[PDB]
Amino acid sequence: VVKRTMTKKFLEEAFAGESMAHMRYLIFAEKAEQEGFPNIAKLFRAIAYAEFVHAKNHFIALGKLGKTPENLQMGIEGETFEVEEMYPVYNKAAEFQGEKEAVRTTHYALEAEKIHAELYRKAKEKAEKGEDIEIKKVYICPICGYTAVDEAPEYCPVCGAPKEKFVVFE
Amino acid sequence: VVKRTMTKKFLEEAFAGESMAHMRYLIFAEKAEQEGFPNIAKLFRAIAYAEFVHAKNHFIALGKLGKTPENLQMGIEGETFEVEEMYPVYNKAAEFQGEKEAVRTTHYALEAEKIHAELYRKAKEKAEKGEDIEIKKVYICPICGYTAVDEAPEYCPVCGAPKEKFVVFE
Ligand SMILES: [Fe+2]
Ligand SMILES: [Fe+2]
Ligand SMILES: [Fe+2]
Ligand SMILES: [Fe+2]
Ligand SMILES: [Fe+2]
Ligand SMILES: [Fe+2]
Repeated sequence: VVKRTMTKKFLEEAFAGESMAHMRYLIFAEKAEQEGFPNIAKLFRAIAYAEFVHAKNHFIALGKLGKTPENLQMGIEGETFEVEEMYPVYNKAAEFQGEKEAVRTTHYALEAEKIHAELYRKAKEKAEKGEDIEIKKVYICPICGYTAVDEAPEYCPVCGAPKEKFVVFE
Repeated sequence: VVKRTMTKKFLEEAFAGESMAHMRYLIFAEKAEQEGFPNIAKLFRAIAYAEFVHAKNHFIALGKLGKTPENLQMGIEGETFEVEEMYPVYNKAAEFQGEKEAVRTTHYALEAEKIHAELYRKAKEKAEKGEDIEIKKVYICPICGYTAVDEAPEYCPVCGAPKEKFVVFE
C-alpha cells in the first residue's frame, strides 16, 4: 500500500482523472451510437474499460479495496455524504444563483442517492452474516437515475418517465 | 448551459464525485462476484449505471457534450495531457519517493494513454468527414489497460499477460 504523502495524493488525483476519463468515454460512446458511428462507439467503450483497469490499479495501490461488507460501508458513507451534505448545498446554491438546469440535475441525483444509501445498508446487513441479498432485478431510470428493486414503478416519481423506459439489471 | 461560476464549479465537483462513485461501484461489483455475492454484484453494477446517469446529466448541464468529432478532440487533449505531463511527473515522483507500486500503476497507465491518443486522432480524421472508422474488435489487457485494435500481440508488451486474458469488444 502507498504511504508517502505526495505519491498518495498523486494517485488519488490520478484515480479521479481516470474515473472522469472513463465516464466521458461512456457518455461519448452513447452519443457516437446515436449519431451513426457504431465502430467509434465500440472504441470509446473499449478505451473506457482500459481506464477502469487503470483506476482500479491506482485504487488498489492506495489500499482502498477491501472485502464486500467494507466496500458496502464505503458506499454507505459516500451516499450519506451526498444525501446530507453535498447535494442539498449544491442544489440550494444553484437555486440561489438561478441556474435551473443545475437545480434539476442536483435534484435528480439527490433523490436517487437516498435510495442507494438504504439499499447498501440492507445489503451490508446480509453480507456481514455471509449471505447474499435476495433481489432478482434492479431497474434504473435512464433520465434521472432513480433506482428500484424487483419491480419498476408505474412511472418514475422523480422525473415522470414511464415504466417502459427503465433499464433492467437481472 | 450553466454559466454562473460557483454553480459551474459545484457541477464540475459533482461530475468528479459521480464519476468516482461509478468507478468504485464497478471495482466493488467485481470483488463481490469473486467473493460469492452475485446479487450484491448486480446491485453495485446497476447503481453504477445510475451514477453514469447523474454524471451525464451534470456533464450536459455544463455544456461539455458535443458531436462525435468534438468529443474525440476532448479525448485527444485529455490523453495528450496524461502522456506528456501528468503521468511522466507522477511516475518520476513515485520513483523519487521509492513507491514501487505507484511506479508500476503510473507506468501501466502511461503506456496505454500513448495508444489512446493515437486511436482517437485516427478516429477523428474519419469522423470529421462523416465516416465511421472501420474496426472489428478492440482488445484490452485487464492487468494494465494495454489496448490493441483488430490484431493483438500474443503477449501484452507492458505486463506480459497472454492474449487469452484480453477483454474483447466486438
Ligand atoms: Fe487511463
Ligand atoms: Fe448514489
Ligand atoms: Fe426518472
Ligand atoms: Fe449519483
Ligand atoms: Fe486513456
Ligand atoms: Fe498488460
